[PDB]
Amino acid sequence: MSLAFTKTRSTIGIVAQPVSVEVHLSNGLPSFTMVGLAETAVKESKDRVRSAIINSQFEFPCRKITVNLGPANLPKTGSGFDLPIALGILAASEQIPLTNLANHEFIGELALSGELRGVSAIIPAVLAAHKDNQHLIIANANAAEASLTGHQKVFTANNLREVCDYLCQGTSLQSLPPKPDLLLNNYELDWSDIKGQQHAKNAMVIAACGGHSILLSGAPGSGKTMMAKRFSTLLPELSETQALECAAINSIRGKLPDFREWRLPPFRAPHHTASPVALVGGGNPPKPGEISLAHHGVLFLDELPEFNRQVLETLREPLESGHICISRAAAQIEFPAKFQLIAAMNPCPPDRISRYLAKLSAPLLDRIDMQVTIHALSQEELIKPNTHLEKQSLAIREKVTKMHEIQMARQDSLNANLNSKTCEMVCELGSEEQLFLREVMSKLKLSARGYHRLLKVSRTIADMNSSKKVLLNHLQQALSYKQNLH
Amino acid sequence: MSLAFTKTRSTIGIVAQPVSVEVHLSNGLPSFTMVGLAETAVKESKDRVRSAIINSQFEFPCRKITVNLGPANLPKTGSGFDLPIALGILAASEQIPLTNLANHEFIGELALSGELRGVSAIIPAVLAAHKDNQHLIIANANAAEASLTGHQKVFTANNLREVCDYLCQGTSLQSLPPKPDWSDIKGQQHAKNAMVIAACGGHSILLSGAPGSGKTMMAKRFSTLLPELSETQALECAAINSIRGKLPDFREWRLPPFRAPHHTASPVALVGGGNPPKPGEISLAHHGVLFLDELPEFNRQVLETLREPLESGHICISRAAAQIEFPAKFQLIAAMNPCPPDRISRYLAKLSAPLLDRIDMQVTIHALSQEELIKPNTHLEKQSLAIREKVTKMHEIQMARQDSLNANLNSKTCEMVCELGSEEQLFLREVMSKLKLSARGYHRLLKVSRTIADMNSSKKVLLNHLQQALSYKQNLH
Amino acid sequence: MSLAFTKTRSTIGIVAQPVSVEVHLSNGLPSFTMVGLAETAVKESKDRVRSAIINSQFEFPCRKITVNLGPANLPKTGSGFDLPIALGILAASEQIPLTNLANHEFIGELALSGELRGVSAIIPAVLAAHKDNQHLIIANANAAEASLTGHQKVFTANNLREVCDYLCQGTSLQSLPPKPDLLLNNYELDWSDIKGQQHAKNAMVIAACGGHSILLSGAPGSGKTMMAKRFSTLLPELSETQALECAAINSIRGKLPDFREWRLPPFRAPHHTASPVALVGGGNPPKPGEISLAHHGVLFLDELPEFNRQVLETLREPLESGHICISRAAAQIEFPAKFQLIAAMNPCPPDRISRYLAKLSAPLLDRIDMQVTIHALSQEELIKPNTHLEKQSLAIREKVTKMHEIQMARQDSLNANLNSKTCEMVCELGSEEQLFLREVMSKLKLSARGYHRLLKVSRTIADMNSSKKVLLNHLQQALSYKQNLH
Amino acid sequence: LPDFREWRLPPFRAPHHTASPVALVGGGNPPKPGEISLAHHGVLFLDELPEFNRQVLETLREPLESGHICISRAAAQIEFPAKFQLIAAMNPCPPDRISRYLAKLSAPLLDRI
Ligand SMILES: Nc1ncnc2c1ncn2[C@@H]1O[C@H](COP(=O)(O)OP(=O)(O)NP(=O)(O)O)[C@@H](O)[C@H]1O
Repeated sequence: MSLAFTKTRSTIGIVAQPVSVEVHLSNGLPSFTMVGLAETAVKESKDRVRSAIINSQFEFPCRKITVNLGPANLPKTGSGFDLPIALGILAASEQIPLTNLANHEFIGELALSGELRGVSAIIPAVLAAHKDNQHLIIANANAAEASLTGHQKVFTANNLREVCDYLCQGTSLQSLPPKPDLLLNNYELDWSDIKGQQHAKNAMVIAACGGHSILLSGAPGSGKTMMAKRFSTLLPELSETQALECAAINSIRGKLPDFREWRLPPFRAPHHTASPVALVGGGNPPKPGEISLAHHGVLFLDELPEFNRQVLETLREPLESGHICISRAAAQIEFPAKFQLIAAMNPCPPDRISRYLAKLSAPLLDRIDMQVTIHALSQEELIKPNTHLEKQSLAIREKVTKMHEIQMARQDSLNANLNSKTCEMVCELGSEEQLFLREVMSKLKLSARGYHRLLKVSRTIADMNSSKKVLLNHLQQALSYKQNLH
Repeated sequence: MSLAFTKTRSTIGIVAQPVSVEVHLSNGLPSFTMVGLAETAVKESKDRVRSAIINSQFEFPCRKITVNLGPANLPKTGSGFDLPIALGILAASEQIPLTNLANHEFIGELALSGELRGVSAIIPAVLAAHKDNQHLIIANANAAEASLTGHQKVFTANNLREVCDYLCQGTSLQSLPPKPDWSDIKGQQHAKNAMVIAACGGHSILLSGAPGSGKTMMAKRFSTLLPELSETQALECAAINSIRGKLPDFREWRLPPFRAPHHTASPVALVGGGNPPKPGEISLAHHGVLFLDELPEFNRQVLETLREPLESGHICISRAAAQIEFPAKFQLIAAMNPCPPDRISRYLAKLSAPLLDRIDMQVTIHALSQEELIKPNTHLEKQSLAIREKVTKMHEIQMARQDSLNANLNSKTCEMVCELGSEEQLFLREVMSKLKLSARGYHRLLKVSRTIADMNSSKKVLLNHLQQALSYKQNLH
Repeated sequence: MSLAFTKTRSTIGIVAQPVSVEVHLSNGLPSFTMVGLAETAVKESKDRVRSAIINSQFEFPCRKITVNLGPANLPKTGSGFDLPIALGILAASEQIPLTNLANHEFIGELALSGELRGVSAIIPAVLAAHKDNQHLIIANANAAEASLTGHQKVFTANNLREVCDYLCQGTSLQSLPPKPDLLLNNYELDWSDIKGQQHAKNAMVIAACGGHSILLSGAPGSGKTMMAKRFSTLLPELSETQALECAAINSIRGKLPDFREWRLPPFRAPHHTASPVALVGGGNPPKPGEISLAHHGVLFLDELPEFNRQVLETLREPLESGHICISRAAAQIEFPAKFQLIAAMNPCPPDRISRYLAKLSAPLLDRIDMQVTIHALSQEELIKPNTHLEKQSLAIREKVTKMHEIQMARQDSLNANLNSKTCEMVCELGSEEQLFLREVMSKLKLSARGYHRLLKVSRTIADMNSSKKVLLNHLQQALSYKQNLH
Repeated sequence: LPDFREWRLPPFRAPHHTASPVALVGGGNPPKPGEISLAHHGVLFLDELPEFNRQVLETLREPLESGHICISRAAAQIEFPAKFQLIAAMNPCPPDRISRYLAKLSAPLLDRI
């Protein structure tokens, strides 16, 4: 009397639902029955698994094989269930040490020969396996795709016999390949570049250290895009989970989604024309928009006012929710879309000014926390090279990490996501600072949101100098990052 | 003799219809036949049940097994029938004494090892079992979801052998494990003043004003003004939640739900549900608050359907051969924009049908002045609790007068309760001369006046109360 | 060992995905259990292969047979699997030396006499076999269709016994037909048919030069569809890299009589009623829509306002990327649709004008680059006959080839495919040009997208004028092709 | 059956203008009496008459005159009694737009009112 239990994943989409494979060997006539809403693609696993076991010089039981793909309420649309089933059968026949199986998760499609074949949609599987801290074994054909995850806890095999010998004799199998070291280091940006615009640089630094969204404004060719691409270097390095989640969102796009290196916080910048289906959602099938590839990264609304107002209105959903459900029909998918927003606008040179600025999305413009002006450096100043830049990016990055730790000490929310109650409770806002606020806002006719965003920015620059309490100088300097338009 | 009975439950919508699985062992060549309308997930239970019985060291009968899970006309879809069928087979073979399972219900799907596995959407079955005064044995994995009832007799087990020993020798199963703001809105004055009596009287309210001025903030705050849900109401809310497969919060099941649907307004997601039906956004707000953010942006059709449950408390939806109620009692809140001519005329023409006209109350929000915006939160004295006590006593007196709130008063009842003495009648005609309110406008004015009259703890309505009530009217312009 | 492999090709859409046929012999009771998603083979091929093997005097195995058709997640429908399965069975029974199959593909269906029959849709298999550098053996009847590819290493046997002899004895089996030649002669249509429409002709020619999308407007009967019908002859001749792709796309629908016009670009002009499924994508196993036939070619859409809005919404994806990636929610098919788009419309017949203009698709108009108003011919111009027979179409085609060759000697895209930044750095645009362009943009409310479109048209016309840089004269000339609607 | 006390009171029905032809009249695949049939021996109320679609109003003629509706599944024909009394409501709105608005009213249902 014996039975075996084996674990695998069904990749119905971004999520990887855990699935338990169970085999029981009755002493009845040698049938092979499958339960658990097995589709045709998997209900036909019988003969292929049988031949794979036979052709690997194992013994196929002459007994009533019963297979259960739990849970029974969800259909098994995947195809990689074959290797878990074969391993379960071999374990039930006591040809394998059952003790080792408890810690391992298996995915694999086997040809009739017993050699493995690579299934599709493996990135969500490895993400889920890592989050569950399970040793994952997959077909060698998917090692190239698995490599971009940067794991050290995933193993690949060429044939079922190799998996059996790793289980028994500990052959350790072929691990996934080396690091993608074939790249240009420092992302060719690092920091300490951009010779001019000192004020814009430290404004960007404080925005990065916090979580504030910042809108750039200036003349063409003076800045914007350069600072935007440089910003990605200041954000702290992604943990394993964030990198794997970015890989999962990239993977559903199909193919090898992009061999543009990895593990850095993604920068996305859709063109202002684009489309509502490409920026957000997936339309008829479940796909993530560019808003979602920016998850744990930066979304750059390059030339903001040319965007469609409806898309900008939609953008307000996940920026606060953290995900944007796509209620297409009869079902929906989450697709997390939390990102550090950055925007760029051109002031242009009468009625024309209002007629142009009327296209600005007021709800999104009000949500954007920071604004700074970019001056042109003129053709005369660009001739002189960088002249001893003395790269210092690591200090600023560690400052970012320490600042985020300081935020987490109070609450998980960064200063940009603070509500009014928590914001007011955090800034001690002494008597003199209160009088200063009343004076300056008597001077400047701000609204409620303008007042609260000012408080949040002031608190951020207060944390810039390790001050438990805000001071008048902090608010005075933070005041320079507001007063939209003219 | 070789016949057995076992009660269980099947879920279709909110109601957990009773199901009697019946096992008869014949004497012919062994076979496993199942009868009664069953989705293939149910007729696939043969192998799971056989393996579970075998691996639990019982004896699987070598006889004709006929399983009837009646009634025959009701289709069975749930995966939970594995445990009832296993217990029926064990009882029919007399391995388990029959008398022990008389007043019990079994729910759970079986893995091959005989371990019980958690099924989805269990809570309605728990409620039905409690109502029918039956013991309910469930898989251990469902203990977390069933924990939001505090009920006894809900003993849960990990594997089949535990249940077998419990029935045979009485070994105790595991009991179910025990259970684990209005502030700010600076200086808004009139808006919160109106919203307080709106909560008191269950009235629907429409807020007008510029966006980004506290409308959503106050709407979210409105949730804690309502009283805590009773035990039955909280249980029903947990039941409707359990259909969509989540109960991750705790500490909050007693508070009324709050939902803010998006203006995209996909019909099948906002209301009702396709396939085996699922609760919509409207039904998730049961006993709670439904906030129609940006009312004019909604399409006509969804709100036209929504008018019916607003007046009836339920939204009937049906497949070809079914009929589902899906209770949807909720409180309505909506928002609109005053606009800065023909453009404003078409804007107000584009409003969402005569659903706005039967909204009970309306209030115009004005932007905060700067000085109250300065005022630090040194005025943080609690205010939610006292207003909740007011509201609780208010529902108490309103229910004592009649079995409904002032919002749900029928035509004759409101005129019978709102006495409107000669002094008040002498006034109403002059404002019916300054204005041209419809019959329903007059009636909702009367309901609001009655609510305010209660607010002053008055047995009768007075002229001052009607004058105060008149301010919270005059929808649009 | 009772194991054999046999590679082959199957196609959905244009791509001919590789498929590995696997045959395993077992000692159990005689049966033919085919596995892998098969719609016709699973129930028809297992019968034909038996008779084909028997009647060719081979020994059919008196043993259990399991046949695995490659990737299990990919549904397969081509009938030509009979020959691969038969050869797999023969190799598994060691009546054929399995070592010789290492570098070959097989395609064809077997009659009961062992004779091969011509399979449908052979061309994509030939293309895939060549690019994979694989010897391809096909039915004799398919020689005429495969011949247009002209590739070596292709053999067309008559019967299974001939293939067995070639594998065992290496006899020269069959060379390909002797490469039918085109010797292109147009002999039809020609640009000379367009009497009197000087402006429309020059606009049409420079639109061909720049690959721009062009919209025709004006009174009916001015020659709208005639312009489109004659446009195709001005495009450059398709190379084999393009001609083979177009032939593969066309063969998917049915028949292929192109031969002499086989290298000319194709032209489609669907009527506005149509149906979305026939015009784009298709049911059944995926079939190509009316859009995909215009690949590498031209698509004409007269009566644009009368199209149902679904078509005009969906056309954005292929018009941008050259592919549609249509999906059935089970799989997605790329279905390339690289084309040049020509539109035609009547500019309105009161608020009826407002409704008529509102029914226009802005997302399609947004990248409609060229617009020209065509009047009805004048009477005195209509009096004159043709009076000359110079076939100027060839000269215009030569001009188009020259312009496209120079553009490809520049960056890898034509003016039409240039983005904003590439369009910026391509054109010199001295100070006088910039200031005059700013002045004209002040005089009429063109957007930045219209600004870039005008710059693209100006670059095209300047290149046509043999000018090294864009001048103010070229901007003045290009301005006439704008001001859509009154 | 909410019955035994109020059953003898003649039925009342008020279908919404959205509804569905298959549920308002007859029933798909397994036959089931439509919402028109429930008003039998009672009153059927049609608020906002013009907003109904043409096909349903065309089919309304058959039960009004014959007292019954026959639904055909092409395998057999099934009769559902539909003798009822009809009450309708409509309203004009602010020009010749009034003329085209009233033109939407179904001609052969209106003359049977
Ligand atoms: N009276 C007030 N007291 C305190 N904070 C307020 C008040 N009015 C507005 N706010 C602030 O305004 C923000 C929320 O405004 P609110 O308009 O309710 O949300 P919203 O998302 O902007 N609704 P919408 O305009 O549709 O986007 C929060 O930062 C609140 O702190």
